[PDB]
Amino acid sequence: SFSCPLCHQPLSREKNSYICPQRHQFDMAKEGYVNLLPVQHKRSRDPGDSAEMMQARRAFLDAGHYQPLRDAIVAQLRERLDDKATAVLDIGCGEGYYTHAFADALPEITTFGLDVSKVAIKAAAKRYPQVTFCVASSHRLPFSDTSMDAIIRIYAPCKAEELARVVKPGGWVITATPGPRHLMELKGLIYNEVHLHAPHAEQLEGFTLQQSAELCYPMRLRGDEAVALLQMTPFAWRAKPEVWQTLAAKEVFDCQTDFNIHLWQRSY
Amino acid sequence: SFSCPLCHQPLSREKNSYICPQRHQFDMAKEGYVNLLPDSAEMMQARRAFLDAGHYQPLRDAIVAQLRERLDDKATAVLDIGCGEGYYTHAFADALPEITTFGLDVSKVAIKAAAKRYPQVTFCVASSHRLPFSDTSMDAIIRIYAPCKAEELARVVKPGGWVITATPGPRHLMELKGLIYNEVHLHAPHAEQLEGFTLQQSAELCYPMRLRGDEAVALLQMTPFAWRAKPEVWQTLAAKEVFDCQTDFNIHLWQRSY
Ligand SMILES: C[S@+](CC[C@H](N)C(=O)[O-])C[C@H]1O[C@@H](n2cnc3c(N)ncnc32)[C@H](O)[C@@H]1O
Ligand SMILES: C[S@+](CC[C@H](N)C(=O)[O-])C[C@H]1O[C@@H](n2cnc3c(N)ncnc32)[C@H](O)[C@@H]1O
Ligand SMILES: [Zn+2]
Ligand SMILES: [Zn+2]
Repeated sequence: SFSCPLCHQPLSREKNSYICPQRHQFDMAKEGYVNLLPVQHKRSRDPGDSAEMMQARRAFLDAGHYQPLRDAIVAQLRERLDDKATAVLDIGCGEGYYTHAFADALPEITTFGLDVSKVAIKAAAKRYPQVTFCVASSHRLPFSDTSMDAIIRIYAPCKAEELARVVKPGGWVITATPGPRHLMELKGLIYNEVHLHAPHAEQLEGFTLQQSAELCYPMRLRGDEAVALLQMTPFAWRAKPEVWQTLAAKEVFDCQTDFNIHLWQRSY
Repeated sequence: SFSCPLCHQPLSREKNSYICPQRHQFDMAKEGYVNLLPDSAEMMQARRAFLDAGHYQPLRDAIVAQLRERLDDKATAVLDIGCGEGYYTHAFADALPEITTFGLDVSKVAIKAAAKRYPQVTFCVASSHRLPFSDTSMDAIIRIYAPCKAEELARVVKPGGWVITATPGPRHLMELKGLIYNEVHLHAPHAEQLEGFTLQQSAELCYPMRLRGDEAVALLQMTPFAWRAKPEVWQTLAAKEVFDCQTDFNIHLWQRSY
């Protein structure tokens, strides 16, 4: 039920191509995703998130350190969605560590994983068949209005209007971002005085906060795992050698995680 | 000296904004920079950390020379392309106290930082695609590692004006890329040419550096080949208390035909 990245009209499908009323065709890569981006802009980049690191976030998550969060969302959905659900969408579905679990937990429905990392989507789509992965910029969702029963937003940004447009009325939106104390001990190894900042409750014109939770728990990280984790965080470069030397030789590093989950309904 | 990102016409500077005979709105932010626009912050920051540690001071030093040496009493304007957060621009601005030093970049976060830190430089945010200035207004345009069609170069530059570019030479950061390369081959970068301009001087500037693990990491974060670096390579380099690598800077002094 995609929309045309270009004319924004329903994408009708023929075998393995998507075509819109005005003859815009998008083919499916051999793996199964649907590229939906332009032809040659900014694709050329300044990564940070290229194959190397994707394999990291991935390899890190495959240790399930974050599974609690997935479990939380999965159950969250297993509950709100009724038996009249057709499909859910996962904005920012990276290589789909989280999404494939949602799908495996919602068989009767179609699971979509949108992300903007071609390299990521490729990896996802190849590993997880139970998900229809599409590759595009979510500044304007690649879906027809009122087409989704729920949308999962795990730390990936999005506009309110698009939420209102794509989500059926009575539908859901589930968002999860880091909480104040998320990964303190780590930030504790590199900052002058660690400033945790108290997040203001946000709002989605069009929805209703039906539940707000917090999920905090401690992780016993091994040397590598820690460094690995430090490696994929905004501050990584403030870590002076000493930090990495110790953090890496550390038998067990202790770090707590604090995620902030939300759950709104698309008003009827 | 600006030029409408809209009607491509002159710009009236009235108090804290600019407009033309077109009701086209472009105002001045609280920091002093102007946005004529129709990476992250941790890096603009990590970059500035590295640049301020003074490892590219030589480069800034030499370019300043070029300027002090070529512009005369009649100079007035001097645009810097890709000015980022002002690390080099301002240095010029000082050196040239009689002319106006403009600094441009497409990075608000970065521009803003400089706008706020370097007051002796009129900064603005826009693309390098079409220079935000009127024809033949600049007396010199500095272009350290920035892209810019030679046409805009020629159009905005007063005749007999100058263009100073700075780009990586054959050996630039060898050792770095030597860390993330099976084969150590990266042959002769050739012919940067500027139609409409006549090369007046070419210089190379190579000197060794003694970087600290994090400095190396930040530098690699500024490098085009970074995306190739494996994790083990990032962790390792970061752990090294002292990493050694050379610099290879090519500098061209182009003069605008009369
Ligand atoms: C709210 S937490 C933040 C994690 C990290 N500790 C940090 O400081 O940014 C969820 C993170 O998991 C990652 N994520 C979400 N979906 C993913 C996917 N499908 N594959 C790989 N990573 C994913 C994102 O980088 C996101 O920031
Ligand atoms: C002189 S450095 C050479 C380092 C280069 N990244 C390398 O591969 O070794 C050139 C880089 O610095 C940027 N630059 C010049 N001035 C800057 C400023 N004031 N703030 C941020 N970046 C700046 C250029 O646009 C370019 O990306
Ligand atoms: Zn179309
Ligand atoms: Zn105009």
